[PDB]
Amino acid sequence: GSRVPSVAGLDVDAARQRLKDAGFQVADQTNSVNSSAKYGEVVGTSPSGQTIPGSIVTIQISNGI
Repeated sequence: GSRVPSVAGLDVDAARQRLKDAGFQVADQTNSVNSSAKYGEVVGTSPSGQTIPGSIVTIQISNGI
């Protein structure tokens, strides 16, 4: 089922649990970017909305604190 859940604004730990719930996988390499948001919050990810399982999904957060 190609339909990745939206975790934007949530925590990484939560976004990781969602993927596993949909039968998705989590990548080990992560990217952090500076912004006016709270570090640890997922604001940028590889997949968008509906994504098909089989590729690499990287979770990126915005560090502002």
